Amino acid sequence: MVSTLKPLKIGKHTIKFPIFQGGMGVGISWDELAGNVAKEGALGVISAVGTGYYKNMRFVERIVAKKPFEALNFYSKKALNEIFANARKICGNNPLGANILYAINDYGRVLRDSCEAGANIIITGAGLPTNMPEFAKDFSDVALIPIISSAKALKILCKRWSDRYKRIPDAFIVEGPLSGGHQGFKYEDCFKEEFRLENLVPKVVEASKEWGNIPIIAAGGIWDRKDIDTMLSLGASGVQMATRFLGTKECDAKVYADLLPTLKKEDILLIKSPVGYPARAINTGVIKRIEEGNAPKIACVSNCVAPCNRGEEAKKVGYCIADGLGRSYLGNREEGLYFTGANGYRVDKIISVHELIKELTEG
Ligand SMILES: Cc1cc2nc3c(=O)[nH]c(=O)nc-3n(C[C@H](O)[C@H](O)[C@H](O)COP(=O)(O)O)c2cc1C
Ligand SMILES: Cc1cccc(NS(=O)(=O)c2nnc(NC(=O)c3cccc(OC(F)(F)F)c3)s2)c1
Ligand code: SF4
Repeated sequence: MVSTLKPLKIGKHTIKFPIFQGGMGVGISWDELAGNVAKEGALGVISAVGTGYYKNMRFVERIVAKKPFEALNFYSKKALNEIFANARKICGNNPLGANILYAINDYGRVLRDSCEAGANIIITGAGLPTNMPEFAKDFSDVALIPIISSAKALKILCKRWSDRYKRIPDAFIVEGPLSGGHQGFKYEDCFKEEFRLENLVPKVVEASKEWGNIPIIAAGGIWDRKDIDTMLSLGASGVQMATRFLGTKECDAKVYADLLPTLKKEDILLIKSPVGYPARAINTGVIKRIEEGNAPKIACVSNCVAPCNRGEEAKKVGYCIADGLGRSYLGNREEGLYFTGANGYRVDKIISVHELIKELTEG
């Protein structure tokens, strides 16, 4: 209950602790996880990706081969609405974010859906989101947060936003190469010292000074309060963490509770992705099936991401990311796709969100 961490302002919103639970798709950070995180005083973040899978396609208009048909159903507005409402049954009006990647042609629709669902913050990476305010202008109080990989991206985004909208971002998350999910770095660059988070944060904070010290949130490989304190000492205003929350009871993808306590370091690796960025995965499920010659068939139903071009890149890399992540949410160990941060092997227990926040914030 006693902490020396200080509340963090993001636009017009305040969070008690300077910690974001990072968004995780598909079906990983929905209502149970994000609601309980926000209940604790950190930023809970609802993933807006693949919401058509929620409660086994509760809210889709059309299904093909047990998949949400095309992007209107893969990014399901009614599912998103119910996820936000169920989160707020837990956390009330405590701030909540919505995470949506940029590499989708329906980006604006899903951003406005997130706002209309009640999001207080929009977080967007996997691209250079130079036009978030275009889609958010009917919702003036929703704070807007790009995820970036470099100080150069901060400068470019601030200039484009300032010139076009007379607005700059409310915060930036800088994500490093030890993160879960996709990496904002080429595979080779993921192992270079120059791209370590401890080296990125000073440069991004220095770049931020020119635009009035927009708060910088450090993400990727942050495990405990020692790492939080390091990142704050380097000029970050807060941290975003996901792998620790991936190992909590309240995670909405229940498979992880059984998978992480077994997970060995040598079974974490970077793979190719139809999104076009390296993804950090667990060497299990669909990955193993591909190597056996038992790969699930690929035929684009959900049309989840623009770089894939309706199956072109999925066929080249060997797997559909929408199908695999949906299968994981629905419980499929044999054919699911599973992501993790580099630190995933350090999960031994599955603990509650409350005990995790206590660990991270006490003192
Ligand atoms: C399983 C998993 C799924 C993720 N999915 C997303 C996602 O859909 N969108 C996003 O912006 N980041 C995603 N991430 C990145 C996290 O939000 C976060 O920035 C990163 O994992 C933080 O590093 P840490 O896991 O070491 O704390 C994902 C991470 C994990 C582990
Ligand atoms: C600028 C830049 C570039 C690359 C990475 C970062 N860093 S980042 O924005 O924090 C991210 N890290 N991992 C991410 N993963 C996803 O977006 C993702 C995960 C699952 C499903 C999904 O949707 C589907 F199925 F593909 F349609 C999308 S995004 C920042
Ligand atoms: S085939 Fe490509 S675009 Fe279609 S759902 Fe799969 S990964 Fe997404």
